[PDB]
Amino acid sequence: RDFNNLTKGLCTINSWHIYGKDNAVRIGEDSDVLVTREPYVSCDPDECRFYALSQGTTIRGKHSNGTIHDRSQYRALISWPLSSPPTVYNSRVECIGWSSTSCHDGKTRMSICISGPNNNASAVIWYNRRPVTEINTWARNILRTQESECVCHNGVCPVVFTDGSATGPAETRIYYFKEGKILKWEPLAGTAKHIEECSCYGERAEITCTCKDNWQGSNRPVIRIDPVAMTHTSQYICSPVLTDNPRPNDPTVGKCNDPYPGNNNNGVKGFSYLDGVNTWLGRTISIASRSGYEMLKVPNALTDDKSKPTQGQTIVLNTDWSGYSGSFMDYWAEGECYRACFYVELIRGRPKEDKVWWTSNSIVSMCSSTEFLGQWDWPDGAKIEYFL
Amino acid sequence: RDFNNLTKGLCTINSWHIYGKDNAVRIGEDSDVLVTREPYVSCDPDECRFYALSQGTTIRGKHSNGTIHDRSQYRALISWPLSSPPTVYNSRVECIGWSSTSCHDGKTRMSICISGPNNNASAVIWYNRRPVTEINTWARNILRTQESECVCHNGVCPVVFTDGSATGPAETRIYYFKEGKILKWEPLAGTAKHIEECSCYGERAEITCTCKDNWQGSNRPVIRIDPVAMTHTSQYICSPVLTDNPRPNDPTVGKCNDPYPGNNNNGVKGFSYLDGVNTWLGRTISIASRSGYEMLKVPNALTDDKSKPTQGQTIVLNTDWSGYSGSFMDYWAEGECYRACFYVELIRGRPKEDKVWWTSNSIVSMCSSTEFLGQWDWPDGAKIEYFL
Amino acid sequence: RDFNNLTKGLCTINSWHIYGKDNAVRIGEDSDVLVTREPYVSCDPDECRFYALSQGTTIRGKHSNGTIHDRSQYRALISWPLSSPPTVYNSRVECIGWSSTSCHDGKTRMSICISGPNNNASAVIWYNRRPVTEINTWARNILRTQESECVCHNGVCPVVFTDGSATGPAETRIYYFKEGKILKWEPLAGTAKHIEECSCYGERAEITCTCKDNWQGSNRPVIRIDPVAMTHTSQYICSPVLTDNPRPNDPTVGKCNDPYPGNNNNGVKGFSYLDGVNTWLGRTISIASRSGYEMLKVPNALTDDKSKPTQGQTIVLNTDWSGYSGSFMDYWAEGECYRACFYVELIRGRPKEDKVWWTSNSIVSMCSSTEFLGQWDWPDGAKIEYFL
Amino acid sequence: RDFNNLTKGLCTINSWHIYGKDNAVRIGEDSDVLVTREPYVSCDPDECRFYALSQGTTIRGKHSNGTIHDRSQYRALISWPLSSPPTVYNSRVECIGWSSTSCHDGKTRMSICISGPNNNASAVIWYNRRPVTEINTWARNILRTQESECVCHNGVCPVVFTDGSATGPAETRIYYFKEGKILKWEPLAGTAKHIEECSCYGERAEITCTCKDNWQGSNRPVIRIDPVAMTHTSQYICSPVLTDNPRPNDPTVGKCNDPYPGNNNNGVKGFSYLDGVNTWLGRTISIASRSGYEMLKVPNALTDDKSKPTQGQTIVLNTDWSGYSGSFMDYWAEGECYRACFYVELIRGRPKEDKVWWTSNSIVSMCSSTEFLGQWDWPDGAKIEYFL
Ligand SMILES: *[C@@H]1O[C@H](CO)[C@@H](O[C@@H]2O[C@H](CO)[C@@H](O[C@@H]3O[C@H](CO[C@H]4O[C@H](CO)[C@@H](O)[C@H](O)[C@@H]4O)[C@@H](O)[C@H](O[C@H]4O[C@H](CO)[C@@H](O)[C@H](O)[C@@H]4O[C@H]4O[C@H](CO)[C@@H](O)[C@H](O)[C@@H]4O[C@H]4O[C@H](CO)[C@@H](O)[C@H](O)[C@@H]4O)[C@@H]3O)[C@H](O)[C@H]2NC(C)=O)[C@H](O)[C@H]1NC(C)=O
Ligand SMILES: *[C@@H]1O[C@H](CO)[C@@H](O[C@@H]2O[C@H](CO)[C@@H](O[C@@H]3O[C@H](CO[C@H]4O[C@H](CO)[C@@H](O)[C@H](O)[C@@H]4O)[C@@H](O)[C@H](O[C@H]4O[C@H](CO)[C@@H](O)[C@H](O)[C@@H]4O[C@H]4O[C@H](CO)[C@@H](O)[C@H](O)[C@@H]4O[C@H]4O[C@H](CO)[C@@H](O)[C@H](O)[C@@H]4O)[C@@H]3O)[C@H](O)[C@H]2NC(C)=O)[C@H](O)[C@H]1NC(C)=O
Ligand SMILES: *[C@@H]1O[C@H](CO)[C@@H](O[C@@H]2O[C@H](CO)[C@@H](O[C@@H]3O[C@H](CO[C@H]4O[C@H](CO)[C@@H](O)[C@H](O)[C@@H]4O)[C@@H](O)[C@H](O[C@H]4O[C@H](CO)[C@@H](O)[C@H](O)[C@@H]4O[C@H]4O[C@H](CO)[C@@H](O)[C@H](O)[C@@H]4O[C@H]4O[C@H](CO)[C@@H](O)[C@H](O)[C@@H]4O)[C@@H]3O)[C@H](O)[C@H]2NC(C)=O)[C@H](O)[C@H]1NC(C)=O
Ligand SMILES: *[C@@H]1O[C@H](CO)[C@@H](O[C@@H]2O[C@H](CO)[C@@H](O[C@@H]3O[C@H](CO[C@H]4O[C@H](CO)[C@@H](O)[C@H](O)[C@@H]4O)[C@@H](O)[C@H](O[C@H]4O[C@H](CO)[C@@H](O)[C@H](O)[C@@H]4O[C@H]4O[C@H](CO)[C@@H](O)[C@H](O)[C@@H]4O[C@H]4O[C@H](CO)[C@@H](O)[C@H](O)[C@@H]4O)[C@@H]3O)[C@H](O)[C@H]2NC(C)=O)[C@H](O)[C@H]1NC(C)=O
Ligand SMILES: CC(=O)N[C@H]1[C@H]([C@H](O)[C@H](O)CO)O[C@@](O)(C(=O)O)C[C@@H]1O
Ligand SMILES: CC(=O)N[C@H]1[C@H]([C@H](O)[C@H](O)CO)O[C@@](O)(C(=O)O)C[C@@H]1O
Ligand SMILES: CC(=O)N[C@H]1[C@H]([C@H](O)[C@H](O)CO)O[C@@](O)(C(=O)O)C[C@@H]1O
Ligand SMILES: CC(=O)N[C@H]1[C@H]([C@H](O)[C@H](O)CO)O[C@@](O)(C(=O)O)C[C@@H]1O
Ligand SMILES: CC(=O)N[C@H]1[C@H]([C@H](O)[C@H](O)CO)O[C@@](O)(C(=O)O)C[C@@H]1O
Ligand SMILES: CC(=O)N[C@H]1[C@H]([C@H](O)[C@H](O)CO)O[C@@](O)(C(=O)O)C[C@@H]1O
Ligand SMILES: CC(=O)N[C@H]1[C@H]([C@H](O)[C@H](O)CO)O[C@@](O)(C(=O)O)C[C@@H]1O
Ligand SMILES: [Ca+2]
Ligand SMILES: [Ca+2]
Ligand SMILES: [Ca+2]
Ligand SMILES: [Ca+2]
Ligand SMILES: [Ca+2]
Repeated sequence: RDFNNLTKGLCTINSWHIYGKDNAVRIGEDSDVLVTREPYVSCDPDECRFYALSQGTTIRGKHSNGTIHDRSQYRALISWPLSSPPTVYNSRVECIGWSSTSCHDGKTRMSICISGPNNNASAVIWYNRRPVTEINTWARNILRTQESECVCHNGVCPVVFTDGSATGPAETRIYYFKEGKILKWEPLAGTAKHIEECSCYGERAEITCTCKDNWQGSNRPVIRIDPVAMTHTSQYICSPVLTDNPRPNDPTVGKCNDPYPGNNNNGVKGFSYLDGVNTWLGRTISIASRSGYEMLKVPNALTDDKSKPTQGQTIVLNTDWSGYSGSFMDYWAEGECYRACFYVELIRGRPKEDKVWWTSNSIVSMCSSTEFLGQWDWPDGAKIEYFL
Repeated sequence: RDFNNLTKGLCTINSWHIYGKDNAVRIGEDSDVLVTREPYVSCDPDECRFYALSQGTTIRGKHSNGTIHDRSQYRALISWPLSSPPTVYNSRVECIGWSSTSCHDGKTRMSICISGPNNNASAVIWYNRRPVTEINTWARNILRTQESECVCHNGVCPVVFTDGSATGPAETRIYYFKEGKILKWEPLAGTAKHIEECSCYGERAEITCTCKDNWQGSNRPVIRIDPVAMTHTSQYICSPVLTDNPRPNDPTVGKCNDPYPGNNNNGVKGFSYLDGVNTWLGRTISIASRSGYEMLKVPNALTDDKSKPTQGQTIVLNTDWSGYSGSFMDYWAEGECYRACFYVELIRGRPKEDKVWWTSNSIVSMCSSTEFLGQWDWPDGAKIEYFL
Repeated sequence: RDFNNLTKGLCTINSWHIYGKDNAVRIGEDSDVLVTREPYVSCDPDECRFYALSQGTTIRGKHSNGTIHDRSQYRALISWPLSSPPTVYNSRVECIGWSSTSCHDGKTRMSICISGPNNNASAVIWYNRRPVTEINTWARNILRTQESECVCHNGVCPVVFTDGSATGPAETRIYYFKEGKILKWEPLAGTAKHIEECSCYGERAEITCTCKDNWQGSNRPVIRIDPVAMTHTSQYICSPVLTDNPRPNDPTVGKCNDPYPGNNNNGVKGFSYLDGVNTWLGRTISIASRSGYEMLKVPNALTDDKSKPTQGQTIVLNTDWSGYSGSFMDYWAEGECYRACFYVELIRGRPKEDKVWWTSNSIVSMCSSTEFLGQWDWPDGAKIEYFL
Repeated sequence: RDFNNLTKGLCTINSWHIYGKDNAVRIGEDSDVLVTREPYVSCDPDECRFYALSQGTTIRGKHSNGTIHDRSQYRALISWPLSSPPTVYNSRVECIGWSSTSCHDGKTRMSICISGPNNNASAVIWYNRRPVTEINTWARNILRTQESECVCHNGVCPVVFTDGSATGPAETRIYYFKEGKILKWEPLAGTAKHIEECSCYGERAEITCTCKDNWQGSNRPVIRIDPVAMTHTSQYICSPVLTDNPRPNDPTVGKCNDPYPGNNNNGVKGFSYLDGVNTWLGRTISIASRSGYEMLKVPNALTDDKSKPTQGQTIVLNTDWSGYSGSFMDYWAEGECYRACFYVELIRGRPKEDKVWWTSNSIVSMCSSTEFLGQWDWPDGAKIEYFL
């Protein structure tokens, strides 16, 4: 109809209720489910759907051997109905590639997929299900993007890309698209020293992205964007409650403008909702691997370098595998506020469960409640032994 | 369009004709059919569909082992086209949980799913396919609901929940929702001593629910609701024709305001159509197990404590497995009256057929005819031996 | 929109072109295809679809054992997209039963399914996907109907039913339905001595049905209906070119008002287009079994007792299995005339191919061309050996 | 809405970006994917889809044995969502036959399928999903058509057919259809000596077809059509950069009006975009077999007999199997120009990979970019060993 505008503020998050779960690996043990990783959730004005990067093979299929690899000519961004598994028969390909983002602007959807060899990748920006714009690699070192939805405001949908090293400074750019066309792009500015896989959400005409500093930071970099002025800033979450993985143990004081040290060249896509006292951080329970998942209310995490938790909720037990996590919200829901939501990728297979030759995942996702709801833990649920 | 209003009375029930049957277990022996239980049927203004609680695995899948259990993080309310089986590819997830209800108000649908551990469950009420309201467990003992459709009148859709003991008094509440929002809730009132899994239908601005007294009653409790005044009453079906299971043999006089004794802490979801002489009771043929199924015309069953059958119809032979049963009607059908319908869950597998490690079911459903139609029996139809 | 009226005459049939073929048995050797028999084709104003009676099991499924039987509680009328196979995932159940008919009146569709034991069957007439009317068996001996589409004119859709003996006189009735409601019914009149499984088509406000005299006739009975006056007549195809099966060899003179003798208590559903010189007869090539299929132009077959062929077209070689055949036309096609179409059921399995324990079929269908097209033969195409 | 008119010129082709890829053979190793060959892509005003000729069997199905053969009664033109594989459950049959073409005129789609024995084939032209016209074989020797989309202008959609020898002069005709009806047909004129399987595209009210001279030419014949005057001409691509296969090595001077000699009675469907300096040629890398694939910018290829490459892009490595290739464009995309696109059939199985008894393929397709994008190679991706 008309372009959506971020006119609401976030609803108060007093807990998280269950939103969607596809049990993909369980069901896929005996049905035609595509192998995936790097999933997310994204809404249209009339429907919310699960997204991910297919590996172009079923889990039980012999071609599942080797799916631990991240980039191949057989991956594609696919979307499918909420809480269903990604099957060969119900999955809709948005675009071909090994890194992606997607978001609805209120009128139609924009999806971006990057493909190519490491030194010659290119992104093709689709809008209304047609290719419109293409962008060639600028640093010739794995052009890559969000792996979760972008956010739009009055037709302007900013997207964060990174090209260059994963273990040293790289070239991050913020592109501002409108109807699949480039209105403007900036180089990364601010104090964030390395940016990868940003998780974004918007409220009151401002887009907040919680990303990952793969190079040095165990605290997360944050990019805040003004989609009207088409400008941005960057810093790190000040809080001592560190949210990357692997990471060192929590200190008592964090860092606001530098990576918090202790772990180099590694990390996991994550997210956060930074809204003063209504601030919640997501993170794996384990400091060593993508194991477990919890949400922690850390008032003023973004700006208070001594902020510690005041409430929390376990999403996945530390005895269960987790993975990537990101933000999304239904901007077309009724009501006076935007209800914060997120998903957790539940990785199964390699490298942690190597008795199988594949790597895939399932999705669990929650949204906020103003009530103080009881908690449950939500594991993938599959028995690897069955696949043997 | 506009909210539906219960303006018609029930059609005269002179017999029951076949409405839908999915033959899920038969077909699922060699195709991707989800394991389910707790099914029901519910209509939208333009389509009627089968509903049930998936177990998050196919019947032939190895994860089917253990599906006798009622609550896990892998269940979800799914709906699928009428008389089709619940397949991985055609099933639509309404919400995640292990207990549910759902109904269309004329404009859009409201679905409710409860999930959680036993001592910390929570219900999330979805409307127009979006989460709108959440309710935390109030007795910390398996918050649970209908397991069949709710009914709406002018936007108001009452739902019956129970939290607390299954073998002693519990806390039953009647919530009145409008557009997924809580307008009001009452504690159970009346003479019913325990309420679980209510089967409801509406006619002439009144909603009648035939539930189950798991604690002591072999006769069924009945809750009648006025969705305008948003008030209700409760009592038991007076009739000596006892309809729970297991149950003692039929007496010659029943009980109107107390559970009819003889069987404690057990039962099965059931239903009835209470409409003076146009009254029909459904029940298993066996008094010991969920075996067989029949419909009995028992004039004035609700208010006559000596009422006995005047006509009847066998639905399932006593040599075939049955299970839960509930009411639904197509409130958007043409004509001057509402045609009473019901479904019977045909349970296969554990605990009765333990040569297999799973428990699932198929659905058979009928609606009333003003004709006096010949009868057939409708079994599940699957041979367990094939699954061995 | 508005009810369709049969205002056109038939197009000149100079040959038959290929219309649809699903290759169901071939494909079903390795995919989830439902076992069927008694198929047909029927159009809506915006789409034409394949129909048949499912057996409630896949072909490869173990429950396929025993599908040679005609009536069970596991059958249902299902429809699916043109030329696709009937799969568990794309098949839409119209109604539950073991004998059926269906037709679109221009506004919406009416489907009829009969179910029950032999001595207590009942038909339930659905309209706009809702049950509207029910008719109980009147002779208590396998109430049965067309097994192909009915035809409508100004909302009136006549249907032919038979109840009683298959090897002696029976009670055939012609029901005239409008919006699923019975406007009137007549007993069979005319000279036809036994009627079963009528194949109908309409043109210029008249409906012609070519049926089967199971009792004594090797020539086909024909019922012509006036859907305005709601009256009909009956006789046999006069032609010596006999079209039932099994049958005696062709004589030089046929019978207009009596069954042509030589074969008792047997036959196959068939059809014809009776339009003066533009008359075409369909029949198996074999006089002994449902083997092969051909179309023969027999000018004035209906009224000329010495009429013999003037042109012809082989549809299926005598070295391939055939089966039932019936008429349908797209009454919503563009142009000045109705293009005659028909389908042939290609039966595979029992009783002829008994190395397998099942019986199913595929569908091949053609429509007329005003050109004189070259011919091909269209077999099922499956190798039974693969199923062993 | 209104008939589409070719009012735009082609966009400048500076490179090719990835558009769609279905990975059909990989996925089909463990899922219900139909065996195909002769694929293409074609757009409607609201969606672009993959097309191909099914073999009427799954790849893993036993009936896949023998699919190396080109014509059988089990083939059909099927279409399915872009970048999905052709599965039994998501494939839509357009028409039955072993040679086809299809195109949307802006209002609705016209699809053509030819079926029959070699000496008696016939084409049936469908429009708006209904059969409208039929054309009988005129030379009684494998009536055949494009195997890629046709193009329309103001309701007029020209199609190129060939009937007669594959190794000597044949009878090629250009039919001009409007709403499935024949407006006019011409015999082939110009200097092309043999025409088969034309790949067409339209721009500025002119349709260009790059076909194949199976008899003698290693350079490609080109037919240019004026869909208003309904007239055409023909010649060969002048360029020494030969694009058929097998073929001799490239000379330094080509032929404009005669087949370039060196290879008789063989070839592969191919295409080109002839637009002055904005000219690009597609061809297999190997001169001996359907191996590899590349795009070469050959300015003025059509008219310059010494034209050689000025830029290029590898699509498939010479160490990977390729096959047919053809043109299509989204005539309903936004913007001021038509973006050239093409697909490459990636053949797997027989005759090159004979350890399996089947022959099928997957599809890879690209479209032009005005950017100079980095290149990747796009193989089928399946391991034949897995099918053993
Ligand atoms: C039914 O449902 C309800 C609703 O969910 C249940 O009630 C909930 O229960 C939760 C568990 O108790 C509770 O969550 C906790 O909240 C704490 C905050 O509240 C407390 O402190 C505040 C502030 O003073 C008080 O106001 C309040 O009254 C409480 O006393 C959090 O602090 C908890 O998180 C910390 O503990 C968990 C383990 O339990 C860690 O996994 C988590 O990471 C936190 O601790 C680590 O991090 C901090 C910060 O740096 C460190 O200080 C600390 O030592 C830990 O550090 C180590 O571990 C991390 C992680 O592995 C590692 O990285 C680091 O290096 C160190 O190794 C927790 O979130 C809910 O708030 C509460 N909800 C409500 C509404 O009440 C109820 O129990 C259920 N009922 C039943 C019957 O089961
Ligand atoms: C073709 O189709 C038609 C249409 O369906 C067929 O006709 C139908 O046939 C049905 C079977 O006969 C018939 O159903 C019965 O109706 C009885 C009522 O009618 C009779 O009584 C009235 C009232 O006086 C008369 O007016 C009327 O003329 C009849 O005489 C019911 O009473 C029957 O139900 C009871 O029996 C069945 C077993 O047959 C039990 O399963 C059922 O539970 C009922 O009996 C139990 O319950 C009562 C009440 O408390 C007890 O008194 C009794 O002893 C039984 O109790 C034991 O069993 C229960 C259940 O297991 C247990 O819990 C308890 O503790 C005890 O152990 C029955 O419903 C249809 O009405 C009739 N329909 C029509 C339209 O005519 C026709 O036959 C078919 N044709 C062919 C050729 O097959
Ligand atoms: C390319 O395509 C074209 C287009 O299809 C091909 O041309 C077609 O070829 C067809 C086969 O020749 C042909 O079909 C035949 O038409 C005959 C009628 O035409 C002839 O007679 C008329 C009338 O005098 C002449 O005007 C005309 O010029 C012809 O001479 C039919 O009579 C044929 O049917 C009979 O034969 C077939 C076997 O071939 C039987 O299966 C069929 O049942 C008919 O014969 C039985 O029935 C009659 C009637 O009672 C009996 O008299 C007769 O003895 C047979 O009876 C026995 O068999 C039956 C059936 O099993 C059994 O029940 C009975 O008891 C007995 O046992 C046939 O239909 C097309 O018309 C023709 N089309 C066109 C447009 O030309 C062309 O050849 C192809 N090209 C190539 C290169 O292949
Ligand atoms: C990241 O991405 C970018 C973007 O893609 C990469 O850059 C691209 O790199 C491509 C490969 O180098 C390049 O493609 C080539 O373009 C050549 C034309 O450019 C050159 O010449 C022009 C004209 O003078 C100059 O202006 C320009 O500066 C260049 O110098 C083509 O000529 C190339 O094609 C020929 O070679 C390939 C093998 O490499 C053959 O397969 C192809 O068929 C061509 O050669 C055959 O055909 C010709 C013509 O008849 C014969 O003369 C020749 O001998 C060959 O003939 C034999 O082989 C054929 C085929 O098998 C057979 O039939 C015949 O009988 C003989 O046996 C080639 O197309 C892109 O243009 C370039 N793109 C851009 C934008 O720069 C970049 O490298 C990537 N980065 C990294 C780090 O990898
Ligand atoms: C799913 C799981 O087993 N997680 C466990 C992980 C992994 O075993 C290792 O991190 C793999 O290296 O290790 C822990 O010690 C941890 O990190 O807290 C315990 C946790 O329960
Ligand atoms: C929420 C829940 O667990 N419901 C379960 C109920 C309760 O156990 C009883 O109502 C006792 O409260 O009964 C079942 O076990 C049963 O009888 O088949 C199935 C059902 O899933
Ligand atoms: C499907 C079935 O076999 N049902 C039978 C059941 C079960 O065997 C037991 O109730 C299981 O405990 O038992 C009966 O004695 C009964 O209750 O009337 C007979 C009935 O035919
Ligand atoms: C209702 C019914 O059973 N119809 C069956 C009829 C009747 O048996 C005959 O018409 C005798 O009346 O014929 C079949 O057996 C047959 O010949 O293939 C199939 C069909 O299903
Ligand atoms: C498919 C097939 O094999 N059909 C053959 C049939 C059957 O073998 C028997 O009729 C079965 O009884 O028999 C014929 O003699 C015939 O009737 O004309 C030859 C025909 O080719
Ligand atoms: C109608 C038809 O059979 N077309 C076939 C053509 C013809 O054989 C050649 O064009 C010679 O005319 O070529 C193929 O065999 C091929 O080369 O892969 C495939 C295709 O199906
Ligand atoms: C996929 C593949 O293996 N292609 C190879 C082909 C085939 O082996 C033969 O052409 C089959 O005859 O042969 C080459 O010599 C060539 O033609 O350039 C090398 C190329 O790498
Ligand atoms: Ca399978
Ligand atoms: Ca890091
Ligand atoms: Ca009880
Ligand atoms: Ca007969
Ligand atoms: Ca050639």
